[PDB]
Amino acid sequence: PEPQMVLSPLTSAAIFLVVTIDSGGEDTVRDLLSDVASLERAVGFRAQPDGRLSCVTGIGSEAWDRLFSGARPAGLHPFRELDGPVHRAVATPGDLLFHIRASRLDLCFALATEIMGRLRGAVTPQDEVHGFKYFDERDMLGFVDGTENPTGAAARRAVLVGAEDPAFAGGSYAVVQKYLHDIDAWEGLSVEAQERVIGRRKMTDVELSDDVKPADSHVALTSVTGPDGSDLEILRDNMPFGSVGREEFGTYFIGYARTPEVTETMLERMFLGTASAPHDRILDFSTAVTGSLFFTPAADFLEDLS
Amino acid sequence: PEPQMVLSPLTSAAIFLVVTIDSGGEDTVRDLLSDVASLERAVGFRAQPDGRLSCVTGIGSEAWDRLFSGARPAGLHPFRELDGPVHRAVATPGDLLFHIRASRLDLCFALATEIMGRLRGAVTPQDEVHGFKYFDERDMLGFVDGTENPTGAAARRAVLVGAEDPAFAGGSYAVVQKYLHDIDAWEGLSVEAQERVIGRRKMTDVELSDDVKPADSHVALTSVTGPDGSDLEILRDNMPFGSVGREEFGTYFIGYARTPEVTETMLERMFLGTASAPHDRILDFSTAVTGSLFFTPAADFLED
Amino acid sequence: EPEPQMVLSPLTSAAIFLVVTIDSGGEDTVRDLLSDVASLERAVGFRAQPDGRLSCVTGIGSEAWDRLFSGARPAGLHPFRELDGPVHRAVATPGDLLFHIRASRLDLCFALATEIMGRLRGAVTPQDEVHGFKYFDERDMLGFVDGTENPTGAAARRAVLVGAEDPAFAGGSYAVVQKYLHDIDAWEGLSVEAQERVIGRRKMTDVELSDDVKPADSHVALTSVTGPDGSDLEILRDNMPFGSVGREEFGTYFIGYARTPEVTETMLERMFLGTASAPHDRILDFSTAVTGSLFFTPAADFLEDL
Amino acid sequence: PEPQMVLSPLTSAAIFLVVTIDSGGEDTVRDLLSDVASLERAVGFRAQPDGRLSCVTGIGSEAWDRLFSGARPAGLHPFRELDGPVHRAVATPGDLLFHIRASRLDLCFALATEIMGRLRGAVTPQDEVHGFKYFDERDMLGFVDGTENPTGAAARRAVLVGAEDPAFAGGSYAVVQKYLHDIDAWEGLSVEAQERVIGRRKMTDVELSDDVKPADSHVALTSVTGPDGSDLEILRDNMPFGSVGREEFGTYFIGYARTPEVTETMLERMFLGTASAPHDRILDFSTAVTGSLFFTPAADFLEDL
Amino acid sequence: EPEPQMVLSPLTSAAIFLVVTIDSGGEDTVRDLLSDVASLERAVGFRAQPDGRLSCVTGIGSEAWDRLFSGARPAGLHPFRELDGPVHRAVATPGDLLFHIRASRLDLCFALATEIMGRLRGAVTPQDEVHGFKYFDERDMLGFVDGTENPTGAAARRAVLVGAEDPAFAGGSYAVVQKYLHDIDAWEGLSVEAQERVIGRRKMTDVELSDDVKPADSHVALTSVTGPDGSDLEILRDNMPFGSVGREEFGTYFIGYARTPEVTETMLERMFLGTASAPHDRILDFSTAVTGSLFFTPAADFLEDL
Amino acid sequence: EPEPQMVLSPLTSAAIFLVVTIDSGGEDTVRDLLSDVASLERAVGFRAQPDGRLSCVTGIGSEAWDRLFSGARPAGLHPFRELDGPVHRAVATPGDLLFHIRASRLDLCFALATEIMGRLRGAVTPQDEVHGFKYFDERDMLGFVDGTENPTGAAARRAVLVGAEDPAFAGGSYAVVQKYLHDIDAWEGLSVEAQERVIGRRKMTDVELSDDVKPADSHVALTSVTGPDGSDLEILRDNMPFGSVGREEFGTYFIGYARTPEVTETMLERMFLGTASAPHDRILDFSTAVTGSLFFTPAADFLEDL
Ligand code: HEM
Ligand code: HEM
Ligand code: HEM
Ligand code: HEM
Ligand code: HEM
Repeated sequence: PEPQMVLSPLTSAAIFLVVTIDSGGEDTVRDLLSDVASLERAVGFRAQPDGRLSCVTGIGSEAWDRLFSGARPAGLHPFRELDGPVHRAVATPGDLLFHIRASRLDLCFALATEIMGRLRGAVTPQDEVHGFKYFDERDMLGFVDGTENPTGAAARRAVLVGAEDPAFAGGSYAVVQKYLHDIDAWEGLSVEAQERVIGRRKMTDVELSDDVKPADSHVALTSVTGPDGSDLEILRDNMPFGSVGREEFGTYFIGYARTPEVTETMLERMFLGTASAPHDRILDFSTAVTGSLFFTPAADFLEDLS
Repeated sequence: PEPQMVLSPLTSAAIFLVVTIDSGGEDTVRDLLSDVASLERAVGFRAQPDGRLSCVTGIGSEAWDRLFSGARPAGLHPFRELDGPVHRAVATPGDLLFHIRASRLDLCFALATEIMGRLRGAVTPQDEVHGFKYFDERDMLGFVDGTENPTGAAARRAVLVGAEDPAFAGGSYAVVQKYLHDIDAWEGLSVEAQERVIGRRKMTDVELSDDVKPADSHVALTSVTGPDGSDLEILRDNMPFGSVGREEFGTYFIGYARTPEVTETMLERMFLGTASAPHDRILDFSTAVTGSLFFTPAADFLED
Repeated sequence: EPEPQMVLSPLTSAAIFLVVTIDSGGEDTVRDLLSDVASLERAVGFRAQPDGRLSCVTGIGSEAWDRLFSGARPAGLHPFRELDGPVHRAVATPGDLLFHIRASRLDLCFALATEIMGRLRGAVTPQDEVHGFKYFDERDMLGFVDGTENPTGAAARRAVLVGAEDPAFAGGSYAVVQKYLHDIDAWEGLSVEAQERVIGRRKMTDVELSDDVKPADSHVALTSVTGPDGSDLEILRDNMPFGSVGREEFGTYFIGYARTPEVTETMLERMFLGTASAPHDRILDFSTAVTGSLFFTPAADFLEDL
Repeated sequence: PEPQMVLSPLTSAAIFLVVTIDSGGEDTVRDLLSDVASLERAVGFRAQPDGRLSCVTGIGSEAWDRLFSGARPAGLHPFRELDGPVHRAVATPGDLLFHIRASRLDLCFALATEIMGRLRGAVTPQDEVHGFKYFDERDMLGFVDGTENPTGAAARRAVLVGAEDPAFAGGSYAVVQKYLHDIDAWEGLSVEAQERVIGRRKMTDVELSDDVKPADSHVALTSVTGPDGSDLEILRDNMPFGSVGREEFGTYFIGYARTPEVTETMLERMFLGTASAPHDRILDFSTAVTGSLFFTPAADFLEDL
Repeated sequence: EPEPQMVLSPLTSAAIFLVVTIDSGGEDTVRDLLSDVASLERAVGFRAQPDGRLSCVTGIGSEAWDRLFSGARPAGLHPFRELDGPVHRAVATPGDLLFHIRASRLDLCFALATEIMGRLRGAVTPQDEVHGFKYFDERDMLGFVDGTENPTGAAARRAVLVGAEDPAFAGGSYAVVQKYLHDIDAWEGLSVEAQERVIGRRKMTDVELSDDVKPADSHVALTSVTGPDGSDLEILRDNMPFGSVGREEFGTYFIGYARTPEVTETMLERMFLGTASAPHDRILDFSTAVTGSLFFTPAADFLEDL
Repeated sequence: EPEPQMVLSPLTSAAIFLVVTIDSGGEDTVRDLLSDVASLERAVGFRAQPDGRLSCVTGIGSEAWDRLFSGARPAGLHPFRELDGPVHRAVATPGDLLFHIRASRLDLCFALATEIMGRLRGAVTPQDEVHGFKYFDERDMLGFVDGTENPTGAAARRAVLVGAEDPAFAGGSYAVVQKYLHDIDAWEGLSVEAQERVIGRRKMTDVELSDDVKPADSHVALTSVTGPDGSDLEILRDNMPFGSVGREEFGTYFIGYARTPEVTETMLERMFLGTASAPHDRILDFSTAVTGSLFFTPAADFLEDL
């Protein structure tokens, strides 16, 4: 099975586009999905080797049933609202996800324009975020973001559907959440207190010792061992965004995994808490305003459609 | 006189910030003015030499009178609305301009964050535009944009206030206009019809010969000669922007000159027309939704 | 595992194409050089790594093969088949060895070509030498992006490498070369839209024309071929511009690789002889073929073991 | 099994650290080995993609028995001294090797600093070398260095333990030796004479033909064929080092192989010679002052401590 | 107030040299092209800035100047003087117009030479067209570093630009071109040390030989010249390798700018005719000149003011 | 207009600092070396351009100057003056010559230092050799951004280069060197906020502390000097980390250039001896000076003609 470009080289810009499919618009979308690889080539081929343009296309649970009449990926379902004592993870509408990445924003934008040109009249926009990484892989909170993502054989193992669902091998599951930060409150904490929130040193990105690492740190709560005691892993490509005039400072979260169960367990521990921790401390400075789940099929699945 | 970095190396990203100054906000504004070059260094230095971060700071006519006593720059006035027979150039409020450029959007955003943090509670934002150039210096209409800009000595002569206004030497004048395009209409033309609207070939960027160039093409209307037969020139750094979901496809125009009279003459020919040309044909596919005029002082003016 | 030559190279901005004939008695000298050409590639290119991307693909013609080797031949190896169309003609021209030398810069290409030719002096006569250069946005001298629909990854390997259908030669490939010259004055008299009707794709944005407007005699229409089982028959091209401004010579050096020459040959038949819906490829109304040769590129270990 | 970054992309800088483990030092060392991959990601993640920072950790024969219980790598023994008729390959103490590579020296230095801060009080330094390659892949003797290193599947076959030692599949063996050069004597040869020493042309890095190449040239002696005629290969990442004030000009040698017997056979041919060569002529300009052998486990083995 | 042409360019890895003669009646088409050549430079190169580094230096020969312009001539403009020495000669070959086109990539050079010759069709006849490439470590075809002792900065401007001695043509320069072909076979028969004695520098490290052991007939010794006041006389060279492996053509294109041709001419006289202590420059026993022409390269506003 | 040495350099990531004393009888050998150092700079550097960015700046001490030359002396040239403060002391150590060698790669620095030391063998005694490396984001050993407030452009020229006030030495500068050893254990024990109060800038963002909170004993406050008129007195710094992890040596090599040494000396006095508001520079509680010397770096042409 040939996968879509989930395991991409590092990129400094992205566009995330989420849409809903209007009544009667299904045949226009099917035609579009069968052409999306060919559009990615047309826009990116002339800009190699430095443009590094890729699009990952994802389909939600309700959209799947409208578009395809056969079998359904095993793990695919609507994003599941989490209502904890203090923090909530909302569910917002999303039928299609276009996760466009490149080494610059104009390549991302050219691709988006062609895609949405083909879809006009058949879809309704729900969200559009222009992302940009900091020059040292930092997010809006000032911390390095990405360090413990898996790489190589490890990332493929964690991210790509295999034997457990063989008609959908080479697919993945993506969860997306747009988070807005309370930057005034964050910058009133001392460096050392911010380090207890995250679980790693700020300037040098060293993990705090097991003896100092609080139970309600982000790193403690997103660390999960499986039945066999091996680490459970996902691949993130979080992107800063915002608008200085409106005081909007953001992290767009996106996590890929071979089954949503892994990403859903991490979210459960963040929002609902554990025996030792009420919730992830990062949520006292971060509000979720979207939540959607998408299956990203293998590339040949998309090509062989009508 | 040390100028601001009006004369910048080429940049692929930019943020344009326009704000109005709240009543009582005058002292906080003046304090940031005196620090803005120090902030520029602080953000930019550790990302050198590839970041190419600069900030150009401009001040409007009405704001100048509220900030400073003594002399006014001789050409500082509010943007003059143009009401043409078909097309119109609107004037819109603005007291300060921040023109921030770099090789990456994140550097721009960092600097804009620090400036705005210092101004909180003293200003009201009017416009914020994040621009990106396409990888071949093309604009939203598909044409190369920037080709005829002056360079070196010619650029300094065209852009920097000199001996005619000695107190303000090394300053310049900036005119901004945000345009929105009718991309549907534009893409309905043949390439050869588009060429005749701009005045140059699409793929090769060669100027159309004078026997073929229409009187109402953009290059024809914006070509202006002065008394001595010299070309009157400006320096532009137009930037694409937009949003695919709202069908917003724009060009942010910014033009620097040594006196606003040059830019204003070009604008009159475009919007009002001449004897041979009803108006700039680029306007049949471009609507202006802002318009403002600023003076960008010499750097040591700000330091003091 | 028979190691293939570098048929599947990363993107390169420079090439030398060298075609020679082997003189009476030159066989021995040629055999010794063939066994050394992988060492020479390492010697010249190592000290420019990692940016250099220096590779050499060596090719052997049908007549030469019989002169250098005894026993079994590749199943598909014959001389290039002249095509005599009602209007257009594909010529066959002499060539026993092909050196296809690529790199991120022309000096690496030239220095390898000097080592090779040094060793063969007295054994071989030059028939063609072409120094190619890519435009900065992957365009050809006709103004179009060139290479977009080439296969990549596993798809590329399947299309270009000999497998179980001829196991003794597994890991080889077949290369066809033609040098074309372009009548640029006649081309530049067409409107952009008329040019796009000849190729099959939009000029600036390299988007494929819709199946409703694509003419049957366009380039892209005639070089799209499906097999009996409905699979796409694909080749890998690395077309390079070349020329001389003084002599008004503006050219494309065509090179295509495939696992069997039947695929390339079917597409040349379509272009020069036409189908029921199309007299010939309209790209030939502005392009003249002046050379044409067919070569087998053996697996690397075949060459080493000499 | 996931190997360490033996098979690195080319790097222009490196730091070679060799230490011994003091009395009582075992626990501190085991704790650090469990964290080293995490430290390498910590230092290097924010400098990607240009940093190319990696760290290969090696453990010596005596140390292995102090640190771990149970099975031992089959090839793992202390470095074997060779006392030739003219030249000697010495053996010197070393328990742990850190091979730090990157595009720039500061990244190498930052990692070293975090590794050694954790080890302070547990270990004694034996050798610290800051290496820098010349901009055209040349060594201190002025020759391109690295040309015939295997690449790809060829390198994985030559370097990585597999089925012959299944408990330790994915590791490798490393020999290091520090050489000091006599540059004044080297530069007194003509280019042509130097070419005869090495076995390759100096400017063009083309190998001399088998008819010209002398029997005692470096390339001739370090070309070995197995039982089947097949070439025996090692991966090398030799690095220049020195100090202009003390007149120190060096090559730090480092060779990786699936079994030490390949590298040990090459050292025998160089220091003791053959029927047609007395010794490797490179050794008349090059003196070994350290020698140590180490096994570099698969990355998963370290993680699991 | 003088704006020079880009004689003092940054280092560039590609060049095209085009020398043409002006046909009878073509004077007016040439004048109109000279007035547009800066515009053409911008058209081609602007969209590849800042990495492209495209420039064109236009020069005009002595006989052509009197056909094209009326009034004053630059003081040192005369035809190249043939040098007939006892062994080696410097030929004088025809040439009305030079276009020295430089860039970081050959395609930018080609595009610009295409536009120029497109407007000159029917008015000029081509005499020479060379496509130069850099070796990665600034070497020439002889394997020595080429450019080391060129002036830079303030020294360069003083060495190259016409000033108050000829004030109507201030900002101009004088260019001398010679195409050389090398006898590579003979050169490579020398020992490295003997090659060093021909040039006067070490090969590998490019350190100048000390004044006691540097031969008097070494390249460096005969091109080192001191004035009446004892100060060095300098020129600015941008020599470029070129060649064709098939035809055994290994070359250096010599191009040297100076504020007055007397400086370049004294160098050539020393090389070809010799001194009391040197018969001729040893480099000439391995290098044959096949073209020789002299041009005046006006200030930039001189061309556009037409 | 004299030509300065390369005091105003583009940013470099590596450096070698070499400080030697001249042995009795060694004078002539040193003078010969001085007349060639620029030539050696070009020999080593030209083939690596333009990324190599190799430069060397040569300085001469007070006592060495009168041993080497007859006639005039630069007005501000004198031995480094010892500062014996109540707590901290700035030592004077011997040094006759300084080579400040910079490039993008340490190997280029080492190659140039090899040639220079090769020429001086037997006539000089080395006193200090340091190999420096800057961190990827322009930080120093203390983990702060180091260089921010250096003057650029014309202001740099005016600050650093001797002009009309000492006309025979115009285009010269003065260099003060101090090798510092840090107590990194003590440093890393401070919170980030307390380290910010030592330096007087934010650690992550490098924004200067506002004047109401900036301590009077911060490094930035003590090294901020206005002159008679109320103009800011500036120097040009190029400080370089160095060390050895095995011997626990973590250092900053200070070098500072200025047109007259009184500016550097005033800053040093405030650091070590304090003011009415501040006992000493707090950076010295974590920093110990183990070398100290002053040099004149004459104009390049002075060196040439000698
Ligand atoms: C406000 C939103 C978020 C921010 C700013 C954020 C930031 C970060 C940071 C700075 C780290 C440390 C360095 C590293 O990437 O390894 C990290 C680690 C991590 N984050 Fe997030 N995060 C966010 C949301 C989430 C969410 C919603 C999930 C899961 C559904 C998640 C999963 C993880 C995981 C798994 C790790 C790696 C921990 C480890 O194994 O060491 N994050 N996050
Ligand atoms: C409305 C959106 C605009 C777009 C998309 C646009 C685009 C262009 C393009 C594509 C060129 C040709 C290449 C070049 O020399 O840059 C050009 C030239 C020019 N534009 Fe615009 N332009 C716009 C607005 C303006 C306005 C408002 C003014 C003046 C006030 C201006 C003044 C000029 C000038 C002076 C030139 C140079 C003409 C010459 O002498 O060759 N443009 N512009
Ligand atoms: C004394 C310092 C050493 C220096 C300066 C040095 C230098 C070189 C040079 C220039 C080459 C030629 C190019 C190449 O890398 O292929 C080379 C090749 C080689 N060296 Fe060394 N070498 C040293 C020590 C060693 C040692 C100790 C060994 C082995 C124990 C060794 C094994 C090899 C191997 C196998 C090759 C490749 C030979 C081939 O197949 O052609 N070297 N060395
Ligand atoms: C076959 C043609 C040529 C080749 C391959 C060649 C090559 C070289 C080389 C390798 C150098 C030493 C490094 C450096 O560039 O400084 C050199 C220097 C020089 N060449 Fe040539 N050259 C040629 C023709 C010429 C001609 C025709 C002239 C003058 C008309 C010339 C003038 C110089 C000058 C002035 C130097 C600088 C000498 C000094 O002051 O150190 N060269 N050339
Ligand atoms: C241990 C030695 C040193 C270290 C680690 C160090 C580090 C720093 C840092 C981080 C800065 C702030 C950013 C900057 O503008 O570059 C700074 C500024 C400065 N340092 Fe140092 N420095 C050291 C010694 C010195 C010494 C010895 C002097 C003078 C004799 C000096 C003079 C300055 C000056 C003038 C500034 C700029 C102050 C301003 O105007 O903003 N420093 N240094």
